[PDB]
Amino acid sequence: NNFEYTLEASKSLRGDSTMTYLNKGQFYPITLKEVSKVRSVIMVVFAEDKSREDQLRHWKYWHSRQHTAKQRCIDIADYKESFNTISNVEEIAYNAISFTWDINDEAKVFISVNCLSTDFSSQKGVKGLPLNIQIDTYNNKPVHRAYCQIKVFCDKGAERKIRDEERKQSKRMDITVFKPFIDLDTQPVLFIPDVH
Amino acid sequence: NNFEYTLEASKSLRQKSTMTYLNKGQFYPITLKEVSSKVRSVIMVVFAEDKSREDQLRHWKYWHSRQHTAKQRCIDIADYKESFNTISNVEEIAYNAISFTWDINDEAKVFISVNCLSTDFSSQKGVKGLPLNIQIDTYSYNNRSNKPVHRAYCQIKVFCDKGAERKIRDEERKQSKRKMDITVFKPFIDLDTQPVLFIPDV
DNA sequence: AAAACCGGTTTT
DNA sequence: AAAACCGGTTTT
Repeated sequence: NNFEYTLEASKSLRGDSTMTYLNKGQFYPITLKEVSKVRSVIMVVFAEDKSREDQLRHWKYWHSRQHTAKQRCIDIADYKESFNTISNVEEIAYNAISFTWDINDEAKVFISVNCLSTDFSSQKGVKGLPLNIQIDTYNNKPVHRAYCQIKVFCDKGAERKIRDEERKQSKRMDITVFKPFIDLDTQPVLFIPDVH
Repeated sequence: NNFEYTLEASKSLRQKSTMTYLNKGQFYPITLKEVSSKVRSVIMVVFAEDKSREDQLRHWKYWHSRQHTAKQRCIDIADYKESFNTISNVEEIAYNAISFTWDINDEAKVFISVNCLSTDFSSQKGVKGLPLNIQIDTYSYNNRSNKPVHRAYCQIKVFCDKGAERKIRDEERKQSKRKMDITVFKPFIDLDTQPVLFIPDV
């Protein structure tokens, strides 16, 4: 039971960990593949600290400053070409989306992150928290687990960050493969859980 | 009856609308003198672009709400002995207003710090800061009429840390390639209008 | 102390 | 769509 998840967006160059830059509200194509209908859950969580006290503290802070209470941390596009490969789509939480797909057919979804990396601090001129796109694939534990470290920028910030990086070194590659996670028996924190 | 107020700090050196840059919490020397009798002057900090009392209080209340200390004042005067020599009856009538009495025949010097940033009025990130005004109303004892015989202001912007000096460098290096340190207060004709006061006291 | 970093914003 | 502007922050 081995899997390979793929995110297609602008990727950084060279940093020793995986890094991917995304735009707030912009949809990105995620690929699901294994080497029997299985259920996978795509989530957005923090990377540096996985303590439930601190993560929810951030989420609660972010949600309070949001203009819409209905606004979700993560969204999936209601595109028919996505709904062809998957179904039984359920939003179990504001930062979690669950759906069922088949192994024999490669699954494609479109995901957008609606929170900025800087929306967790009131400070001005600061870097901002790194985020993780975690996909759990579930027979009450996942057989496979992977994550993808990202940073979300306002407007078209993701493309600008690439330019600045390219001019740093001054003085295929658009594909990001999810990094597998060994720990399976730990539960990820969920912000405002639904569908009990 | 003519007056002259003086602020010694970093001067804009730009459009030639004089503008002066200050650091939050840093004291600056203000000079008060009359040219060709104890008089009372009030030094205040108010907004420049919009003077509606509803909006000014809206800004101040926003700033005050984000402050770590409720006792924190918009404007402060240094308890310096060389300052208390030229003035007296120092009273802080408001969080953004300080009143004191001085004599004409002796030049008055005080030390003032602004404890609010120009960007502390918006939650937004990466935007310009609001312009502020240092307004000095001078109420005469025999003239009374609850109105200043003279009025002047000084348009300023307050920067974090040593930001005021940095803004000068960027400005100095800009006009270098392409395109006195003393700032004199600009007099104001309208005297019978009342300045906005945040949390009035006394 | 001056200069570079950071990213939302604004300009072009 | 690619760079400049802005100012708090960090680095040197």
